[PDB]
Amino acid sequence: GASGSERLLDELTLEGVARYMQSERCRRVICLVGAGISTSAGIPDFRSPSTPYPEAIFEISYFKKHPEPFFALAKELYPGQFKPTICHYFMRLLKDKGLLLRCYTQNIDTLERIAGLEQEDLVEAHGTFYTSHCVSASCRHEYPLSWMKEKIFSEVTPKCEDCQSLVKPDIVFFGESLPARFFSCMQSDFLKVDLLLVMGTSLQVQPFASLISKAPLSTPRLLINKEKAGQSDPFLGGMDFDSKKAYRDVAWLGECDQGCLALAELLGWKKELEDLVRREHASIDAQS
Ligand SMILES: Cc1cc(C)nc(SCC(=O)Nc2cccc(COc3cccc(NC(=O)c4cnn(C)c4)c3)c2)n1
Ligand SMILES: [Zn+2]
Repeated sequence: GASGSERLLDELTLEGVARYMQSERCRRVICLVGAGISTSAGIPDFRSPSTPYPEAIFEISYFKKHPEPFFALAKELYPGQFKPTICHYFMRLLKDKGLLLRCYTQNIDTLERIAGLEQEDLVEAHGTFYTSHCVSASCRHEYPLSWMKEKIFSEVTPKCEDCQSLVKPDIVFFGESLPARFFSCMQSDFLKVDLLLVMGTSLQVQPFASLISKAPLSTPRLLINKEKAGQSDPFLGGMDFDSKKAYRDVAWLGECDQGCLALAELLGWKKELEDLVRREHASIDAQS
């Protein structure tokens, strides 16, 4: 139930969340993540202002007629390295610890995959650069990012080797529906969740943001983010961190990496997280 029933967290703190996680009551964790978890990897949040019309470059209709702008922008914005953050590897540890039900991400940078989350673990709600497809319905040939990368840097508009149609990265352009997988997984996963871990998202983009309202009423929800988010808009279920009726929502405010480190430390996972990150970062740095 809500604030009227006995709550699962013994206190509304990171410390309370850690005790809950290591209790028998917490078995399945859903992570909801956004651009905030990749900024420390040197991937800007293109929605953060600090990072025909400008909106045309993401519209599917305009893209299919005039793809050159998008791919030009793709070359400029292409990350120089793909080194996932502490936050990403924290989710890998959740997976290793047998706690990860699913990671729903708004990001298209593939860092979840690089950090060791598998396709089954992931719902890429806004799509991904990881794969691309020929746009012709009768073909739909799939191309890997290695192939798409070469096209982007060579400044060759990617065309299908089978039919010479345009090849589009599997990101959701404006005008496109979210993937069916998003809705199918949402329907099953939120029946099963013991803990929501919301990291690096302001929960302002729909329908992704509405996911927090899909949790059972008893399910604790931990926000790790630079700013509080998810609270109902006074003008326009929602997060309640601070009222007298607060019973399950906890906000840890700071960088996602530092919050995840703090949580790992409480869990006795800090050494494991340190070792995993330094090993994987070393491996990525040593790619030849
Ligand atoms: C080029 C590249 C390659 C790889 C592997 N990673 C990157 S990450 C860096 C970067 O910013 N890459 C990059 C390059 C171009 C555009 C965008 C982001 O802007 C877009 C583009 C297309 C669609 C959308 N749409 C949505 O997000 C959406 C749609 N519906 N809803 C509800 C939301 C946004 C990001 N970049
Ligand atoms: Zn084709």
